Amino acid sequence: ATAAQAERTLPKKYGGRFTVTLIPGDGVGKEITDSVRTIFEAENIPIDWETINIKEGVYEAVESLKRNKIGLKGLWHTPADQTGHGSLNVALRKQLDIYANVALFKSLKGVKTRIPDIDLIVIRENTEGEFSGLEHESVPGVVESLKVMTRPKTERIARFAFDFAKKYNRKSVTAVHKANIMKLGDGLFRNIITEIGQKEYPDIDVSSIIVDNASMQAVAKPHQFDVLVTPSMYGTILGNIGAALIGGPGLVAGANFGRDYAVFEPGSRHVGLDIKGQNVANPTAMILSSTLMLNHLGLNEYATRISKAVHETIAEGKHTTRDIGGSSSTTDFTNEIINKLSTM
Amino acid sequence: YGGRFTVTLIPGDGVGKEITDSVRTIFEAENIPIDWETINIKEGVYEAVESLKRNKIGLKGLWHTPADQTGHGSLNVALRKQLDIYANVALFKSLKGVKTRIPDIDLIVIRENTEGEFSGLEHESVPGVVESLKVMTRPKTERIARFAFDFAKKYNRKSVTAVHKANIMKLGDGLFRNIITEIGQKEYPDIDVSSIIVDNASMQAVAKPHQFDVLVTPSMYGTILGNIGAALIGGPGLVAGANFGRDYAVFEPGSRHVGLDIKGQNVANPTAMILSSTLMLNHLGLNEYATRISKAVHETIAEGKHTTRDIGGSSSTTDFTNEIINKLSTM
Amino acid sequence: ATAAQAERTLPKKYGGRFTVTLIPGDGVGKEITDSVRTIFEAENIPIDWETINIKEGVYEAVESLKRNKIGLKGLWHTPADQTGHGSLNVALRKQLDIYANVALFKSLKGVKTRIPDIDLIVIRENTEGEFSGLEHESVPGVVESLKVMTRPKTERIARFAFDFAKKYNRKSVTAVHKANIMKLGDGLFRNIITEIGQKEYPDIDVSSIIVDNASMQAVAKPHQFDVLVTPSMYGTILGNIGAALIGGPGLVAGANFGRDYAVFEPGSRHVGLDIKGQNVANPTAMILSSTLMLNHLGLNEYATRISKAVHETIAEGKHTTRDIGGSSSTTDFTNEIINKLSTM
Repeated sequence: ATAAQAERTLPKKYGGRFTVTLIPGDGVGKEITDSVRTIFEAENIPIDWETINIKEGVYEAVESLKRNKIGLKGLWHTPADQTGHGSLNVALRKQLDIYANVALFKSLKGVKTRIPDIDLIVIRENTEGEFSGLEHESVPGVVESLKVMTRPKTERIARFAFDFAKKYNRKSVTAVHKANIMKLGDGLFRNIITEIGQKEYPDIDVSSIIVDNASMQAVAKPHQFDVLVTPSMYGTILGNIGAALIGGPGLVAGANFGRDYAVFEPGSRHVGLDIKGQNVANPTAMILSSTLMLNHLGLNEYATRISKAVHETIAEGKHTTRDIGGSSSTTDFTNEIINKLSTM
Repeated sequence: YGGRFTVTLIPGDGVGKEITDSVRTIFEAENIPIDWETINIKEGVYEAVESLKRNKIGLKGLWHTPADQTGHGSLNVALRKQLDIYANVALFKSLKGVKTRIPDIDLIVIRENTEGEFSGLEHESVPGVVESLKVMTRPKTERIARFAFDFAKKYNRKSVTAVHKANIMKLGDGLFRNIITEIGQKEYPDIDVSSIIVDNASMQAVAKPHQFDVLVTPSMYGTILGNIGAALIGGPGLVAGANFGRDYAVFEPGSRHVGLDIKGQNVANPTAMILSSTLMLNHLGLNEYATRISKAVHETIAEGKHTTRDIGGSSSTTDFTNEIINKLSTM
Repeated sequence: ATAAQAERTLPKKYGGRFTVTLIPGDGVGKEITDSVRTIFEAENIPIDWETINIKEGVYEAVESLKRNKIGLKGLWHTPADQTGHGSLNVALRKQLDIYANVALFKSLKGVKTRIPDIDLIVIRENTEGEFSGLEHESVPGVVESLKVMTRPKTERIARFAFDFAKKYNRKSVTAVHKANIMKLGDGLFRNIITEIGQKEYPDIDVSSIIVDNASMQAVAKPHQFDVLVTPSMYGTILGNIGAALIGGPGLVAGANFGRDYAVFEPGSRHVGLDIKGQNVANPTAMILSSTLMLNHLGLNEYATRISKAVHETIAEGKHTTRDIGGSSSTTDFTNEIINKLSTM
């Protein structure tokens, strides 16, 4: 007999103060996270960071998130060499079965973009597909990479997508696939999605689109899309199209969901290795997905707040950071937010 | 910063009313952006609860509890049980300007508030035969166990020890000792988990206290080790305390004595109240203030005379407060 | 992965043949079970008995049922002395969390009863209440028996009862209690039942009745009752009232349900120690609850069948067994069933 005190599946909390996991990670990670810290204590938000740093201590990230249930992170770096270690961004997700990635591509007022007024969401599956990481070399020079697609993992993401679309009043959900060629793999994906968007979630418009043609429409006529559901790879691709469409990787909020845990990271997924320590970086991405996390753990008075802050800051011409067309540093941009914030 | 916060104030019985006031004065003299919603009371312990449910945070003294048969019952525990503020933290750290028999002592006692021998279930079967039922449950126990470790991790405490009597109450205290050590091994592996039998713990505490770091106990053993610790460092007037639930937090003295006998005499020592008052600031994020006004009282009492009666001084609550506000006005 | 091949949770079955557990148990148990065996192979029913016999090997009964999921049993005997072992009828149920007992009190055509045309069901909770078996002697001569009642176990039986009433088109469900005296214990029981018969199962008539007054109506005016839900003790009491009302313990079908397992036994719960080996016993009880088991594991063409057999047999005067008013032996009664059956 165990209900009211079974809370032990909820986000670490004591006397109102959450304990959230913080994983700065590589590249502009460390700076872009700090921006959030500063805006957080300057707004005196009741959360305490348990913050971790790292080769295989990706264990300690997992173990932490398992205690706290909630996390805020940047991106880790990834070797391309043969004796390199392997994502460990995916490791984190796979080990926590945080199977759903949401990226938010909504254009911002003070930013010059080639096609304006754009609002689309890309939900991708995190643990499966071409990210299954099964590969072998039969004879020298011949390599097979196995791409797994399973009904259970696919029904899961399918429902998450529709549930998400319902919750945030999204009218259309489109499955991106290559089912005309990989008739079993992507086929299964396209069916299961359209199949369970018809017998459940009948209020929502379900459709399919072939990944290559999807890529073309996305670049040429993006307004026709609302929500896109994709397997691991197509989501990286459509993701980056969307990232560009709205200004760049610095403006994209992101979040990852499992059944028990939730980890919030930038929606664009770029490390910024080249500009590490230069204080040139743009924290809009990190902050905005940071607000997504507040809405999640129920705060969101703060979230509604500090999002308007950054939204207005960047719409308001100069004082904005390098990549948007300004000349301010990460430091300066942060402080304009905390400033605008101090007068609300 | 910018904005105001509304904290609950429950002065309570005994030196409560004076010891709270000390904090009020130090607070407005430091112009701290908090407004007290202050309540006074037989069964309006309801209004305390209802208040804390709105404000989420509170600062309180102790209420008095009868020992007679038709007396009302703690209602210090009632407050906690009704808010499920299940975790009590008491901080026994010796202070510079205070003569103690064993010096340089720093230990913490975390006790469970809602269960154990404080479950208040008892009956008289036939006349002259009384049974008091002591409840111990896995859920409430896993909860406190994690709170303790989480706490130890957060405040860089290396050792956590479970106090029990599991050799005799093999199911009750047994369950407690297991669940603690059990989940200090598969989670929180960085921390040193151990057990100690309550009676032997009591002996070490009095004779060789430095061997302890953090102690986790059920309701009763915490009252006992608590008072050992209280004595060890000077007295009930030097001990900061706090109570935690998932949603609420109520800060009170860590020693838990009413001081009924010296009510209204202005002889009382507010170190306890103030220091746990600083705990509350750190909590609601202020803590520039906290870091501040703690150094104030710490230095004040280290600095010989002008300190209050029980520490070895001759000053009144009033005078001690003003030395703090004075030292504070020069920072 | 999972779904199709999985199903390690249905009843043991190999190429069309169920493997059911058989626990003859004490008293007329051994004879009354045999009656069923004979009628079963004479009807060539595709089930194979795994049959067990036994002081603490009540373990082996549990372990068996955990494999097969389904069982058919008589009653074991229980000591009244102080160093006696303890029910182990309840042990079986508690260890399998077969928490729901159903007894079927429906009068039979060829049987003289004081009040005729009677059809009521008694559902009792098996694992809790006064069957919780917690007791201690504080000082010599003073004994406390603790009676546990918990919301979870109670919500469970409450829904089982309503679900059952809905499934078998029963219109009324009544909670038997002593809530006027044991305001917490039986109080909780009465509330939880009526409470969740109002916000779920609104089509069914929920009501309460005090156990003593229930006992009086049951004996004097039983037709007013439809389904009765009770804690462990009141169910033993109302049970035996119902048993008498319809003829005796030999006419009552019974079944026990848990979430995963199901054990079928006589609904009246008497061992018949005194007439063991005399071949005088009446197997109607055993057989009828045996038919309940068939309906369960889906057979039930057989069940519908072999129930009509025994129903007609006993309605048809002589050739019926001793306790109903006949002069036939268990053996003879069985063979009349198998005979009537051979001509259907």
